[PDB]
Amino acid sequence: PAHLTMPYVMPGDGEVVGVGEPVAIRFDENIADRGAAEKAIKITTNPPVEGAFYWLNNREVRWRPEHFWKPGTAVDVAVNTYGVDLGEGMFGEDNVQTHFTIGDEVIATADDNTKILTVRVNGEVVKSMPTSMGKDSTPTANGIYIVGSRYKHIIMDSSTYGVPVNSPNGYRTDVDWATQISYSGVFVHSAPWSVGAQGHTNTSHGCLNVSPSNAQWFYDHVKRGDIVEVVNTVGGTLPGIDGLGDWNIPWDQWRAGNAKA
Repeated sequence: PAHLTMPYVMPGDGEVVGVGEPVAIRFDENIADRGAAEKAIKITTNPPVEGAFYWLNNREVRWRPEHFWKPGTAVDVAVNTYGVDLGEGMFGEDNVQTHFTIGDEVIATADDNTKILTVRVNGEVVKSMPTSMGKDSTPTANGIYIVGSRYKHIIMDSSTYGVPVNSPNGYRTDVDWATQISYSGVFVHSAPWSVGAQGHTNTSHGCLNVSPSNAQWFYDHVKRGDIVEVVNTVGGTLPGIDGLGDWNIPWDQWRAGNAKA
C-alpha cells in the first residue's frame, strides 16, 4: 500500500434499494485526481438513464440521475482503478464491481403544517403517521432525505454530532425502531414519550418522533434508498453533502460536478 488505494462501492452487490439511492464509491485515500477516478468508473443502467458524478469529500464520489430512479431499474457498477493513477502516483489496489436493483417508489412526506408523516408507495398512501419534529430551538431541516441504516434499538448521543450531552440541546437517548435519514443525526424512530405531542407540537431535537407501532412499521417496510421529504418547518435545508442529502443539490450544479476541485 501507500501508493495503493482500495475503492469501496455502495449499495451492496445484489441489494434492492429505493428510488433515491445514489451510487457511492468511497476510497480509503484522498483522490488527488478526481477526473481520473470518474473516468475509471463505469455505470450501466437498464432502463438507460443519464447521471453524473459529484464529490461529497476528498474520498467519496456519488453518481445519480436527475430524478429518482424508476422502479425495477437494474444498475451495474464497474470501478476499474487497477493500473489507473488516481493522482500523484496513487493507483487502485484492485477493481470492484456491484449490481443492484431499484424497488418500489417509497416517498414519505412530513409536513410541519399538519404534523403528519405520510408514506406513499408508488403514489398510493399506505400510512399516515402523526409525528413530532424538532422544536423551534432545535428544528428539523427541510429537504429530501435518503433512508440509510436501521436499528431495532440503539442509543443516539448528541456528542456524535458536536453537542455535549450535558448541554441544553444535548441528549443520550435509547430508542427502538430507528431508521436513519441523515448523517447529521436525524432519524425516524419510536418515541413513546411524545405520543401526546405527535400530530400537534414539535418537541424533538430534530428527529421525526412517531408512535412505537408506526416506527416499527417504518423499520419493517422502508429500505435503504427510500425517500423522506420534510416540508414547511422553521429550519433550513439539509446540506447537499450531508451524506444522505444528495438530492438537495440542484441538477445543474450536480451535473456540473466538482472534479476540478
